[PDB]
Amino acid sequence: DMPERFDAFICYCPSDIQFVQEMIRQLEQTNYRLKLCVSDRDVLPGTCVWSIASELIEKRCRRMVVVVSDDYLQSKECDFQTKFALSLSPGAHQKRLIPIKYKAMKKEFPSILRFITVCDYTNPCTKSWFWTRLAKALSLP
Repeated sequence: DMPERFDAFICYCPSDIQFVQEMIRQLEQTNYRLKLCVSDRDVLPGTCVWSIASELIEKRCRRMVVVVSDDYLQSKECDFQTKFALSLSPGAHQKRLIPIKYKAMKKEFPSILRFITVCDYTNPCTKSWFWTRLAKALSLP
């Protein structure tokens, strides 16, 4: 049934839901069998993701995937993600946050995501086994 522990929480704003659906579906098709959660799984019919209470995320989720876009930068989710990131010990950010950009942006990354490496889905050179390498990163202890 519902995991007590998850490989990742996926943080995203509603405007980006189509990418999240693609992402979860592709991750689910790798061999990695990740436990993924979101705030509300009801808006992601067809996937295996779980809903989780926001106050449990830091305790129960090894990492947080952050879907970054222009719309995200203006959302309520980005505010929550920023508070979450700031709660982490310096040096913990690179390990526990995985930002992912899927399309062009007119805006710069938020202060706390600028320094960490980004997963750039738009980059032609990432095109090799993209979802498998992401799954691998998420499975790591």
